[PDB]
Amino acid sequence: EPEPQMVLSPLTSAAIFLVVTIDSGGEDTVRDLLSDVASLERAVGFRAQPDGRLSCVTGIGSEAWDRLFSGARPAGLHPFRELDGPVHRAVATPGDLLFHIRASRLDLCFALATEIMGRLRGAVTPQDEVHGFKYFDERDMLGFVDGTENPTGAAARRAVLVGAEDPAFAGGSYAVVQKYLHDIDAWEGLSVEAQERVIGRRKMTDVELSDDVKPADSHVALTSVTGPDGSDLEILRDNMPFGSVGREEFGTYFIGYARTPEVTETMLERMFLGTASAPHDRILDFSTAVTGSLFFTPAADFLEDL
Amino acid sequence: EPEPQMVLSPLTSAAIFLVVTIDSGGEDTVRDLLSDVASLERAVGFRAQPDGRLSCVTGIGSEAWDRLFSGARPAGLHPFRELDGPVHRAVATPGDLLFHIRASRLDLCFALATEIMGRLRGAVTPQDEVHGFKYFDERDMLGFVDGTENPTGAAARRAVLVGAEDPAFAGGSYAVVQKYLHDIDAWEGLSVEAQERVIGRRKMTDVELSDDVKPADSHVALTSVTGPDGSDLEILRDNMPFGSVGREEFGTYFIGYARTPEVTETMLERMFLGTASAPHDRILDFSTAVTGSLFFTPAADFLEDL
Amino acid sequence: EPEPQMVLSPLTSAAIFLVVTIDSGGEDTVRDLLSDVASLERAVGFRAQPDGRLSCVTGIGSEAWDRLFSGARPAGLHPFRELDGPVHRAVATPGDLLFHIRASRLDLCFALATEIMGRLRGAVTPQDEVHGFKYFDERDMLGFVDGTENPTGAAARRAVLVGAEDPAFAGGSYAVVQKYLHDIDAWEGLSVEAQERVIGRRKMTDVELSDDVKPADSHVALTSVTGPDGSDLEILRDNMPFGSVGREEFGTYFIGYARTPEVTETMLERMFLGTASAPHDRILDFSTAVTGSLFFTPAADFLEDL
Amino acid sequence: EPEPQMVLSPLTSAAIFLVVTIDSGGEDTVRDLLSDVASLERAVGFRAQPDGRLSCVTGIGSEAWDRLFSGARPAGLHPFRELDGPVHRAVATPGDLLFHIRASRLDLCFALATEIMGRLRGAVTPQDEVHGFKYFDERDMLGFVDGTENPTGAAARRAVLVGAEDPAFAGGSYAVVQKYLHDIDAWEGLSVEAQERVIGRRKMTDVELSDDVKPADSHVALTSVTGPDGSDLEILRDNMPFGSVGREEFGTYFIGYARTPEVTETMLERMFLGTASAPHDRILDFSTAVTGSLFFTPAADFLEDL
Amino acid sequence: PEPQMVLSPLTSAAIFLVVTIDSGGEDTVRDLLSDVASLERAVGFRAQPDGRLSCVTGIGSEAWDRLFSGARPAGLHPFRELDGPVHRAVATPGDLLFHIRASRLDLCFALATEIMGRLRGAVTPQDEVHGFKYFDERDMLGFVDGTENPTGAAARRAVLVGAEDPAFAGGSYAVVQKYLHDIDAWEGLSVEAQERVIGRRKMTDVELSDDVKPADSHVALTSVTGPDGSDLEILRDNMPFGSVGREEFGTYFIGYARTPEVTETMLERMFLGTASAPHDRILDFSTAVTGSLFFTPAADFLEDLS
Amino acid sequence: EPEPQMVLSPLTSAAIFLVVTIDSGGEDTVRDLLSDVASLERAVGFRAQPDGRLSCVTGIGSEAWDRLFSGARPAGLHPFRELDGPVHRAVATPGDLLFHIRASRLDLCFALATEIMGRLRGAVTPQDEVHGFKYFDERDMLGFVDGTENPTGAAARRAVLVGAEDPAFAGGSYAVVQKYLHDIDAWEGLSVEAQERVIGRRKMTDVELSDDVKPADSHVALTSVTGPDGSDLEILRDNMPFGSVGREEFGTYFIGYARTPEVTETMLERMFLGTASAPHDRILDFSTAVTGSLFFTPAADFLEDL
Ligand code: HEM
Ligand code: HEM
Ligand code: HEM
Ligand code: HEM
Repeated sequence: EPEPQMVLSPLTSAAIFLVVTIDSGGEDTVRDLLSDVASLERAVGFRAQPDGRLSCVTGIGSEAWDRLFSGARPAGLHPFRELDGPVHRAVATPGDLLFHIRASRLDLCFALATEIMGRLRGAVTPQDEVHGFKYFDERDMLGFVDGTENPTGAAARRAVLVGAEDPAFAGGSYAVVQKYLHDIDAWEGLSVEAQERVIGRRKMTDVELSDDVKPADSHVALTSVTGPDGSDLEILRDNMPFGSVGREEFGTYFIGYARTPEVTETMLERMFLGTASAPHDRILDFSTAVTGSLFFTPAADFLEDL
Repeated sequence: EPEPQMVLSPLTSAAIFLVVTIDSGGEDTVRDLLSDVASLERAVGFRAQPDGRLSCVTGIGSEAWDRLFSGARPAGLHPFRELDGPVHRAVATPGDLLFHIRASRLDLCFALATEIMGRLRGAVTPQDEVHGFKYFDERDMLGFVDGTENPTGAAARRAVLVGAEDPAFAGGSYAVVQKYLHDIDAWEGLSVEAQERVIGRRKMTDVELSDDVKPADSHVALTSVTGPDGSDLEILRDNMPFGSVGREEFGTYFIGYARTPEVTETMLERMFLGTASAPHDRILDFSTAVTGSLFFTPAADFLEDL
Repeated sequence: EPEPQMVLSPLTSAAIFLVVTIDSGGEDTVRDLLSDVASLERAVGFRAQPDGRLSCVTGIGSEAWDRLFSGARPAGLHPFRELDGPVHRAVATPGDLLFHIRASRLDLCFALATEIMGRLRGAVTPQDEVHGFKYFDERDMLGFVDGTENPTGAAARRAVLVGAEDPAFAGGSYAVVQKYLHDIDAWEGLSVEAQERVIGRRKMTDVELSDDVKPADSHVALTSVTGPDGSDLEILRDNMPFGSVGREEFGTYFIGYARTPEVTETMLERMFLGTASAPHDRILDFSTAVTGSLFFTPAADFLEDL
Repeated sequence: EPEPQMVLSPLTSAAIFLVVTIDSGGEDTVRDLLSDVASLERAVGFRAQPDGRLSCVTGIGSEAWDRLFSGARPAGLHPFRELDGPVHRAVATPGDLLFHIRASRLDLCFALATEIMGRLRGAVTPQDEVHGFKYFDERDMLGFVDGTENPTGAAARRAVLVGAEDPAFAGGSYAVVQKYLHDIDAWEGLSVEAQERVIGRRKMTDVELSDDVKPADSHVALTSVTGPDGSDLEILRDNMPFGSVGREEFGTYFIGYARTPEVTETMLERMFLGTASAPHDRILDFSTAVTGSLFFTPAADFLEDL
Repeated sequence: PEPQMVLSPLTSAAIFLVVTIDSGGEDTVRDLLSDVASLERAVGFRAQPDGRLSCVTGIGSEAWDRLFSGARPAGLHPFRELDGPVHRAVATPGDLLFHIRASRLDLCFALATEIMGRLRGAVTPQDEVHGFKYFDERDMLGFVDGTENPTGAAARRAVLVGAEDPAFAGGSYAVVQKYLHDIDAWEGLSVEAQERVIGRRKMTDVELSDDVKPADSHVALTSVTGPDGSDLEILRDNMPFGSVGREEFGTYFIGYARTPEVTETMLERMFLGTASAPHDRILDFSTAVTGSLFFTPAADFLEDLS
Repeated sequence: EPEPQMVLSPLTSAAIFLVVTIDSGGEDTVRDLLSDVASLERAVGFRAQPDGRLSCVTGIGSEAWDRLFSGARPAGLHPFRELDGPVHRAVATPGDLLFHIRASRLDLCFALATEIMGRLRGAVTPQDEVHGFKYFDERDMLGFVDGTENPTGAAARRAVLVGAEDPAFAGGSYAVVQKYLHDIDAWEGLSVEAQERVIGRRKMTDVELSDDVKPADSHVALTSVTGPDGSDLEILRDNMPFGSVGREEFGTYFIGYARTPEVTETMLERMFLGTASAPHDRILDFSTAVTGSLFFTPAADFLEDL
């Protein structure tokens, strides 16, 4: 009845992230593609069963939603909110549609992106394209294991999927994306122990620092948030490394899924604006966000029903 | 909760299909084998975990049911209905038991089949034995990706498993088998574009032709059927290639699972007898059915407790 | 609702079994460690996604429970009961905590064990440590496939997890461990046929001997038990081989999970004390138990909510 | 500098053996296929780099040689010699061309066999086609590890490749094929220890029996032959299991390569005709030859030069 | 003389880096060249045995004169621009080539990062391409690409400098060209028409017969026979690359040869044509946007530098 | 040409090191086993083709050589020379035979060791048995990638095989073994930067430290040796981690192969006794040798010919 898209699925060794804007007069072409995206994913993906693990998660931005559909909107859908901190800024950049494409091989991702874009040619303008790759033992460009504390099982379901709070849109999710570029030269000037105090975990072994030693402005400290009832508010991250050596571009493509954007936005506010105990997240002293967009990823049957 | 046999499990790289008839006075031997087939599957399969993926699905034909069992019969169980179209015919051939054996390796299939047939020696007569193999990127002998639109998840369960409409047999399914031989000489004389018009999908990329270009007598058009309620009727297919180059035998072994045989039967009727828009399915111009049988595959517990 | 530990997960190619006692005054250090074991499991295991398959099952013994926790006790928790047969004895040995660590590679097991033992230094005393390895096609040191008749799916859940009969501890299980050393010299003086009569299955093919020829004092005969309800009583076994060639140590590390210890204890009594028709299990003529301990493995959330 | 065909390559998981005779008028078609066979092998094989390991060895029989080529003949090429022993017979059957096709997957073998036979349609009559498969840990249908004592490295080159003794044909080899069908019922009536005596090695562990225990009519004893120079005479065997359970067809497809047919013929004589100390090879009491043919497999460059 | 890894096969990932040496950057580059093999080992050893990381370093003609004082490789000269009537092969700056391959992109990226870290401020990047395997060794035109590469001793003879230039024995010459394809134009051809452009069957990769193969097909024009009569061969490690948003669908051409004359002869035939052919038809769908020639010295040459 | 044992082959994921002494009177049994060790290796190893990678290198100590054999001895065969430094000592411990067993899986190593020791029972006394395992990305227990600068190709052959300097023993090698235990508590007290100064390489990335920063008492500095004629003296190391968590045993099993013990001894003297610039190798401040033995590993044909 409420079949979600593959928002709960694990990290893979390859990804493509595509973000586009819909041109004036391109809505009908988009709606037609949306109704077919599941068929296209199967068309390509079936060629590589059992090990291909191809998926595509399609998201739709707030303004786009109003152009495409009449009737109810998801309760939490709004444009990404720019955060202008005293030192660091989280920019909002244009994006109407997100395609988060994952597989165990880049070819599958590329083949599917080709089919999607082929259908949208002349109706959309590309805003961003990133080809992500796994880096060693699930490391990011800063050299730390990245994704460790993601929720799993029932916990992930509860953290990520819209439920009875917005019944018309149950099985959907909200995705926030941000493309970060790192200052690798600066970061490499820190000792490993200083890097560990920025993140909040040991570098090689990935063991969390004890509470008596973890700084209040470490990344793990600032992105740990408790809800009304003492429980952790969780998001599901599918961050991937990307880059270009000749351009000195060493990045993290951030994508986080959550059942309400309020959770992800709380984490961002703490990072960028800081708290009474932390000026800002120290990870931002080595990381610049160059995109920022929010999407709603509907249940799969919503897109079919078109 | 009734425990199904492995009728929902995916395609594998190797398969053995075995169809036998039960000789007069063979019933007791067969019943004792039926009660042991799961333990035989584990005895062989356990040797190859975790990657062996050995399974065996056992089906029983309509006439055999009546020789083996007193009491309730599955509601949809009848002999395969011969279809004598104007040009093409779907023959009915004898078969009392089906063993649908799958694994990631042929040795495991062969070892299990050996143990089964050793127990049935003198009680059964073999009618058909086919050793199927994966062909490139999930292709069939016509060079097309085959299996793409199979249901998955909840949809597959709904489509395949008997439920409350026949509660004594909940968790069962119906399998139809047909062995097809292809005229490869004739097929390979067609252009790719002509072959695509026969199937209804692009050959290399496996993308479905749009509705405005897809012929009414293409295979995909004829095997797409909407139910009374406008709901699509679905089957689960585990087709495998087979052949012998020296005898010019290039085959598709068709096996389709469904909650009721009426669904599969409607598809065959459309293919063999045609519609208002189509004389018959053009695939049949290059494919000849040489067997045809219908089996019920009971819930696993049913076999266990007999 | 309650999340079990990974007690239902399959065999892997590597394991570490670590049994320790809690030293006088070690209680608080152990409680802090128990609250963090899942975190540690993730810290190490995430590095090896997706194929590492690291898990850790943590068990607590009867005496230790009382030292660590106030309030309710699991209903079936008691010290391992020594069985002093006429010929063979099942010894009870000290053990307060069990860590059953599994992965597809030993390095992941060793890394996690290192992190747990580093946190427990000064608070526990090691009692046994075994590094298990897969031996050919899931064989044990006697040369027989080992694990074949383990329950799977729903039958496993039913057989292993505590439910509404003890609702405060639902999602838990009971583990019994015994380290066995084999007399391989004596074993290898037996013909294959004689070995088959000891075990109750064919050696190469792992097919069960038929009821006609299966000895009453065979291993499989004695460990096949039914309730007064008539159903099979099942346990889940994760036995691993281990050894040292220079010391002539050829071993089977037995670990069996069950929803109540009574099931496993019944099997042990049949083995060591025999039945009307069998003096004891013949496997014990070639196998000596040198440890014996019983643990409760709580639901995951019990440990966390510490 | 002559380039051999892939006669020194290892065993693979899948094989196809194809034997055909050349029809009246078929010689030109055959010579054109021979000139292209390496190019066909690449055409198919490159699709599955790095792991497909596709190869084709092409052999030519004695009578066919003379129909296809003028000028010199290989020194040792003659028709297979039938051996009519007092109990068992090594039969000779027709065969002009051999294709020995190997890969890690059957699809590659089948695709190459399809391209080959497509070229040859109307010029050849198929005599035999077998699809071989790996059986557990390099076992044959008798349950023994099969291939152990094959030569490797320098020793294999010396044993298999024609050298200065026949310089115009240096880089070639001689292949003897025999299809054997086994009496599995008779074989399984022997204890394992009796089977071990027949073969001359331990069944499970593959360790050779000591000289003190090994019978003179054991298979290993009879196929161990020393030359006049005290030199061990060696062949390279690529035999594969095959079968059909319904037909009770459990087979060994024997293929042995050697630098001269006299080595292989000596072994056959010892097996079928026996020695002073053994009437015949006991393996033949459970194994019946139903084909026998001898081929020369030229250097790769010889075929290309056509 | 130890060659660099120019004979090694295709891998699933590659990075191609081309840089120019800034005025005054010569000493830094010499230093790096002396260390490139130690960097390769430093990264590569981490992923033994399946990483397959390699780096081949090439030096252009102008750079050679700037870096070294002694003799020049006899064939070393700037890439020769070809201005054909319709199509042009452009010559673009490039002093150093790093051709980095592995089974995973992370290893490629890590090594590139270390190389470029050492060169920062001494070199200017000219081109960086991240190549990926596309299905069954296909290129962006949908054809299997690499089939007729030489192997074994033929590859060695075709690719490595020998006695004809003894001071440079073990070296090779690499030509690179980055090509972008007009996929829209290409996809408007029938498959049959595309086959006539290439000269091989699309799906099966079988060469067209010499009757059917057009004179202006790519295979016909790149098939070159020397005075001798024997085929002139090169070794190609072409990789796909692209960007879907930018409509960039590319083939990164790299071809290795013992003398540049061979590759240059093929280029002349393609762009300038022959008696029979105005130009290679593949160029109607393919534009070269880079063109550079490099000498890749023996490994000992680079190790022995100041 | 003498055929070496597998002394040049790469590191594997699993290893067993077995060191025994020969009891008085066990010489004949030992000689018989030495003549069979290659047959035993094949017997087990063939079961796991193609990926088992099982090998066994057999070494003989100086005192043992003189008990087993008569006639000429290898020129550099002597007992391990104890090194009594001011601070650190390298002990000499008994060992007459070494079996260095490697495979991709421990079961294969264990099965072969079982067969070898089965044959030697009652003739030998075990002295050491270590079961080594790969640790992450080729790391040792100190957390550094270990094996990076091993020689490969021709350089490896030159460094490790006896040649014309001792022609009767050409194709042999010398192995030195030392079992090291590490003081992990002390090591973990160092910053990563301080550990890098002890080793001489970067910890995560395995890049060698610059010659300006690399300390003179770093491990890499002291084990880098040039000969009188300017050549680098190299050894081939197949070190493996081992340990036991409950005993707080974290080790490195050192094994180095070289064509003369003089190279390995020179390295050891520099480490333990120091140089004009370094008191001793800083690695020894965290590593204690607990065994030390020297073996000659003869050419394979020497063993076979006994
Ligand atoms: C510059 C970009 C980023 C990098 C390189 C990065 C890296 C990391 C690393 C290494 C960890 C620790 C291991 C783990 O549990 O994944 C972590 C944890 C986490 N990150 Fe980030 N991160 C980035 C941006 C973000 C952003 C933008 C958010 C939220 C809006 C976020 C939310 C989190 C959360 C919730 C955790 C888990 C904290 C916990 O409960 O322990 N991260 N990240
Ligand atoms: C010496 C230690 C042991 C060895 C080497 C061993 C070996 C085996 C083998 C080879 C089988 C047959 C294949 C399979 O179903 O797993 C088996 C079955 C079994 N074993 Fe054991 N076992 C040992 C100890 C135990 C112990 C201590 C128990 C219980 C307390 C146990 C309970 C079982 C059960 C329940 C079965 C399945 C019987 C059936 O239902 O068919 N085993 N074991
Ligand atoms: C757009 C750029 C190119 C593409 C997509 C391309 C594609 C192909 C394909 C599909 C084949 C047939 C299969 C094979 O043998 O690899 C082929 C063959 C070949 N190509 Fe190209 N190629 C390109 C550029 C070049 C260039 C620039 C050269 C030489 C300077 C070249 C030399 C060859 C050679 C020598 C063969 C083998 C011909 C034979 O002996 O059958 N290619 N290429
Ligand atoms: C105590 C335990 C030992 C440890 C943990 C260890 C560890 C290491 C490490 C991490 C490296 C750097 C990476 C590489 O392998 O190239 C290295 C290099 C080396 N080690 Fe050791 N080692 C040990 C003992 C020894 C011994 C006893 C010797 C010689 C007798 C030795 C000889 C070498 C050599 C020759 C190199 C390469 C130096 C170079 O040319 O860069 N090691 N070792």
